[PDB]
Amino acid sequence: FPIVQVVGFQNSGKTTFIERILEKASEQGLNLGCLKHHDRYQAAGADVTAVEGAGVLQLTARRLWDLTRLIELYQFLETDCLLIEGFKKAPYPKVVILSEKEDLEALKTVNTIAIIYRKKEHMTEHQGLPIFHADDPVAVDLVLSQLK
Amino acid sequence: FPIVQVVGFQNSGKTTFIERILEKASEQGLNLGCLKHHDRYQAAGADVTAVEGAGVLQLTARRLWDLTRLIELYQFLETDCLLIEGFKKAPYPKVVILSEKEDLEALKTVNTIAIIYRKKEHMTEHQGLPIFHADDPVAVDLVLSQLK
Repeated sequence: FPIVQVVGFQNSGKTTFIERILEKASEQGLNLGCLKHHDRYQAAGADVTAVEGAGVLQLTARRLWDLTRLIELYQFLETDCLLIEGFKKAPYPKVVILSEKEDLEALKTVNTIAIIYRKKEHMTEHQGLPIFHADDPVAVDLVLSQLK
Repeated sequence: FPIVQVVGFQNSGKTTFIERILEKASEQGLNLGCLKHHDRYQAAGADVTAVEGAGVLQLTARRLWDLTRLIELYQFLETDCLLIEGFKKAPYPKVVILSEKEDLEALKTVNTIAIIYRKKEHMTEHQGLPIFHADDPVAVDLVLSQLK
């Protein structure tokens, strides 16, 4: 069940990058979920509430969620794979967006498979993985190949 | 996995009735879901998308939903039971809200366990089940006992 993450400080270009990836996954018919780390007065009493109609479910669920259970949920709704924005702490392969060379420090994490710096001229050469410009299409293609 | 439905034309008092039921289920610690028959530009490309943070999941999922699969979903998120607004066509026990005596005709369905007429003085006596006024607490208590 392939998984790639996107991690980066606020205003790095994360949701544009993700957007580009999801658009290109539609074409290709790839069946890919998206998860972002961050009925009305029904909720003002209950825990798991939802609306459904014409093939779309809108669901709100108050649980003690961790990433593992969220991934099981995605497996249950029968997606092929998963794009995650955030959960830096998770073990899954991830693409790191840097606004500044000194972003990579506070973004402490494993299984980094690429870096999108955001202001390219700043890039001290970094061992062990490929480096792209933010608008480089290979970088969105790199993510899709890992998602299969 | 106990199930009760609430069915009735628009503006019968359905969501107030449900509200009353859910409030009283909170007290009692009953663990009960709610389902109503009827990330943003992430959706503008993908099918299953979500946001999670501080223990609440907000999920949107484009599938060919039918009631059976929605109930499995509720079983997976580990609710004890389920309150449904709508799906008149489903087999589950249901409470019917009538605004007018002639509402019961177009509301064609099985497994009706009670009627809440809404303008009580109109009630032709109806065989085979109990009859309440809209604000009768026994009627919300009747639903809770069936939910256990």
